Amino acid sequence: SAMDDEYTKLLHDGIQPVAAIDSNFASFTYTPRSLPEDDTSMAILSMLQDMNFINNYKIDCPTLARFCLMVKKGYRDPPYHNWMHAFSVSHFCYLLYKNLELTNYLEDIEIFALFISCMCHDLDHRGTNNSFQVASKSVLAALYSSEGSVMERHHFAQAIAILNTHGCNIFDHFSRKDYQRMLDLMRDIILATDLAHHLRIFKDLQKMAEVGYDRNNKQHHRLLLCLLMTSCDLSDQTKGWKTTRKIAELIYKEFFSQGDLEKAMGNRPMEMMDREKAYIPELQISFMEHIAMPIYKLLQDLFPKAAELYERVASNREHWTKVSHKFTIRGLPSNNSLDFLD
Ligand SMILES: Cc1nc2ccc(C(=O)N[C@]34C[C@H]5C[C@H](C[C@H](C5)C3)C4)cc2n2c(-c3ccccc3Cl)nnc12
Ligand SMILES: [Mg+2]
Ligand SMILES: [Zn+2]
Repeated sequence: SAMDDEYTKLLHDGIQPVAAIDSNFASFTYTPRSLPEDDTSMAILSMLQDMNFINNYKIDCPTLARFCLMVKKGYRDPPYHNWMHAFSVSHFCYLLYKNLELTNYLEDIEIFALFISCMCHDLDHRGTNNSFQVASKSVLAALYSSEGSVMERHHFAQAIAILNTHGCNIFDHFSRKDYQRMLDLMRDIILATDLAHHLRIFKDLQKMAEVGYDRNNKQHHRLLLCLLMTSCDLSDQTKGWKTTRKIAELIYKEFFSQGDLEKAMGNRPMEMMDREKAYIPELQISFMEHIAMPIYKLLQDLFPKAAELYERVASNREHWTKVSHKFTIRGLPSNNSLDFLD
């Protein structure tokens, strides 16, 4: 069995120092997707160690090793919502910790919950969104459609299922107040990854940024966790052009695959899901203008050291504008043929 041997090394070999992973591993300029997938579970352990969670919370190391592997194995392989996404999201959480002084805003246990939630937040994603669950009358919709955020409720339930798996509950020694607290936080944070939810609370996020963060305000803690989570989720937009280009490719591969299924079901996909109608440059520009840039603007507003993240997203949006003309075919196509018009 592969996993048990991967577990045996991961447990008995020792945890690699984060600097050995990459000299810039803790920089906002580092691209975690550069790390070979076979190195990612070790890197998760390294980050947990470097953030001092393992020591602070006295996490059992066999339990933690099993948990991390179980979480990795809990992702399928659609083009975008796979383990490497969850890993890069978690890595960004680690970046926020190393670069922004979260401990001035958040309790230790909240920061811990944020990171674990990042690892788990898209568990068992099938490459389809919430509307598709209802449209296709999936089992997940049958469970959760009356509450909404179907996929995110499922991700959370899957995280819980992993914790409830023997030898995997990294929290089982917690006091009952802390155990209850961690699971409540995981619920809130994972549910916050539904963009419908972000869009609902965006004005509360603005109000908070405008009046200024109040560490004595429990609502401010909740709101900030939501914003940080979303910041991790979209953090591919904060790297270089190449990262944004590739991730747009993975995203639309996934979207158009869903759209193809919708057409087979006799439904009209959303424009952005329809490979015959979607114009990727304007769609990506819309996403960056209406969703990604405001999120990092808020992040910068709350954390002045996050300024570079916003300017990076803004710059990447500019690049989409600059390359948009390449989506128009000028001259003949590469094969010198107009056959494709037929
Ligand atoms: C690069 C990139 N583009 C993205 C373009 C579009 C959408 C997207 O779901 N847009 C919306 C647009 C309106 C209002 C809501 C609900 C629906 C209608 C669909 C959101 C997401 C995009 N996205 C994400 C991402 C983040 C969280 C969950 C799922 C995903 Cl896919 N991560 N990266 C990207
Ligand atoms: Mg998700
Ligand atoms: Zn995600």
